[PDB]
Amino acid sequence: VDYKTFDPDLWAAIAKEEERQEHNLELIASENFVSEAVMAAQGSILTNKYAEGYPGHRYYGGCEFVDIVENLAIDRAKELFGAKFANVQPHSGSQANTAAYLALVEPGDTILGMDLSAGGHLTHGSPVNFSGKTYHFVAYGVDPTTEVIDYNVVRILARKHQPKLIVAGASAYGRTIDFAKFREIADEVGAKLMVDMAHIAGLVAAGLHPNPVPYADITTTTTHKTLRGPRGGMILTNDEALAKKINSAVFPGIQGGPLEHVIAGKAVAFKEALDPAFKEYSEQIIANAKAMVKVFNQAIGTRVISGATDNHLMLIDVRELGINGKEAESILDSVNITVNKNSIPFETLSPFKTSGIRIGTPAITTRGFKEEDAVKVAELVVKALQAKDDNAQLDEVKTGVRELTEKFPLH
Amino acid sequence: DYKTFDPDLWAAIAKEEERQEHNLELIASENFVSEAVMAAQGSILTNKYAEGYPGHRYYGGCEFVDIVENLAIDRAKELFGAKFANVQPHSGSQANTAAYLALVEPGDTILGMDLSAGGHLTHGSPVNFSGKTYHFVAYGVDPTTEVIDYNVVRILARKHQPKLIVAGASAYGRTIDFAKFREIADEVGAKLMVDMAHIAGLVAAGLHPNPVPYADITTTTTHKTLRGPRGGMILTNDEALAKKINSAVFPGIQGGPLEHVIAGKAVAFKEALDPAFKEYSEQIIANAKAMVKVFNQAIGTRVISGATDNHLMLIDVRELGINGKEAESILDSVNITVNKNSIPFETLSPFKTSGIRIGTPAITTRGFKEEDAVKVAELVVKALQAKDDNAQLDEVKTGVRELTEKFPLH
Repeated sequence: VDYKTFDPDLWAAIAKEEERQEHNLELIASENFVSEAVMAAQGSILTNKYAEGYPGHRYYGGCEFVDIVENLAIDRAKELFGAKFANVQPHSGSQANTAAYLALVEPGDTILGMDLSAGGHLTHGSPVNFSGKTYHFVAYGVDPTTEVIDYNVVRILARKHQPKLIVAGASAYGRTIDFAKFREIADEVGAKLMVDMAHIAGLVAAGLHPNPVPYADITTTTTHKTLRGPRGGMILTNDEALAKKINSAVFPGIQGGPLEHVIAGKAVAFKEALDPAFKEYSEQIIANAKAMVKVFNQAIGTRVISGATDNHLMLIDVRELGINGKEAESILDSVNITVNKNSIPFETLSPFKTSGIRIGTPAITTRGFKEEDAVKVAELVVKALQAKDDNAQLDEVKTGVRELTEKFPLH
Repeated sequence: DYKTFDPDLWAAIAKEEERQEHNLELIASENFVSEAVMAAQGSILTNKYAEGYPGHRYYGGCEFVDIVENLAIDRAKELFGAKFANVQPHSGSQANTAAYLALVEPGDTILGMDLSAGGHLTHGSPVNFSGKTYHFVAYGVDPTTEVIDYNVVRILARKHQPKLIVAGASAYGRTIDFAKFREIADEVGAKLMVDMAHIAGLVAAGLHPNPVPYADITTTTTHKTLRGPRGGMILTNDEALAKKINSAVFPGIQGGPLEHVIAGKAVAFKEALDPAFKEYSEQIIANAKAMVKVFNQAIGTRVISGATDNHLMLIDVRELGINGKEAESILDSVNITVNKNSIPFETLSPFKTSGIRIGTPAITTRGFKEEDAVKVAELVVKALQAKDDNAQLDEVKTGVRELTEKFPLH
């Protein structure tokens, strides 16, 4: 705080955000709370070192010890996911995907990925994103009745459109993905396979989701979200030739100097995920999400997309309640519950008129929530959303949220 | 306490802190950030997803993240006099990537500084996204004075008719006149983009011409002479370009920003708005000029262009019978860190080059003054003149311990 008196405005804001995180029920599926060690690594003196290149092949001298750190992150990532090669330098998931495309396809090549309304990410073909501006994207959706992936539809589109690359992985799909089936379809049309496991990387590490590493030519991921690491990206592969193309695509391809203090935080998070406690944490993530799905299925006005969850998240249609995703998002904020609106299958992508919201449990699971507490959260969401013009009932939800946050403190 | 779980990681960081303590860091792109900057990067702000921009976020719960990001934006605008700022780029590379997207189309012709005479990798390297996506032509420095000839820039601009002209360098020790680049850009109908990453700290202190009133878009890193955390930033006075810049960063090429790093940016900008930072930046240039004087008068060292106006210098070492790579190895063995660097009109390959690059921002942050910066230059010459004579190299290794022990860092 000696260094904080110089800048009262900044640290007052950080102090208020810390209190906000304490009194808020975080339900955004991509959020989490990292350990003291992860934060301490990001605030280390490693931010002072320029380390362009790769361990043992740096352009600058004096990298003997940052090489140890980056190699710790690389080797722990290989142990975590069973990969033969790893690149821990991407600044984010978006940069990891950017370099992965460069190692696999050419500009204008055809790529078959998941439809953006059905679960795909903006980096999987959006025209306001680099991906949709650089490559020719075709999309597979989900079944109209069950709202799960139809792998025969994937095979049909792959044959008809002859993609050079098939992308699997999603940011808003709460069901199991059969990566081995994607590898079979790619082998048939002679395509490559890339998997973006950013949202489910923690569940993959705990063995609770099929592992894409043995099937994908290249696997990309974030280090945050379910992995509970610092904010950043990572690229994995088992192909020695692709590993060099990946290494060259990241630097000098699209980035310059890496963030070694973030990479130290990645190494800390990877060792935490190697501990048996992480499997117990990831199992509680799914158990909490399934309990919330039961409440939303039973409630009047909330429709769970596909009607179930196999992982950490769920999509909810609120059109039956006479509101859209933006209004529901605004309502839950007024009772200290944070979600995000999200497109749902078969909508024509209208990022502000969508009918859906997205909910995930990794954050509250880190705070210590169990199934009965997750049930109470889902019941509080329903109560606020059904509270059509009812300040007295919105206030009761605020009391319930306060009871939960004080029962499970953060720090 | 929390270190007990992972003793191997925290032992490696302790050795790196020890290496930084007893090493003389002369790499021109390095610096040492304050305790407040590191504490901001190590804050709980890493837990918040903040896609979008303040007041227009895609998610809820951003009331105080918007305050933090607006602090960085407003302090950057105050620091540099810009009407618009984007503080989300993860690095200088990403800031440059987004700047090209808001200015030109793939395949367009761009005129920038030659990579052998100062230009950065993101200024047209064929192994980089810049050289791969656009058609880059180069301007260099005069063969006699080894500085930029603005008539030659005018000549090459009329010949190629570029859509964009790039100013700024990574290994150029003289003042860059951004007002002359604007005139040349106006004459051929081209836009102007300035990459001030190496000199942004000197620009902030008012010790180098400010490109913001002249460039269509200004890009920079927040580290190096700015002494901020590792990251990037984009500035402009054009509102229409500011919207294209915002769209190019997100959802253009990035996703969620690093708001804990952005907090460190706001911390570093306030430290730069303090009068102590101007006196710091003045000491940078004074220390650099003192070293150049030692190298000019020494046998075996030739300062490129013969002087410096900023934080760095290039040193030709061929007269010693030495490569840049050879000189880098000699100095590394006595705990002095430089990097080999190509000199204007380089004869050999980048695998060996002909010179070394030296900068003072790091030792200046440790508290070195001119008298100490003269001793480091004397120790460099003595090591490079000692032809594998370990009796001399042991003496300079003793000398660098005197300096690092005299100026403690951590």
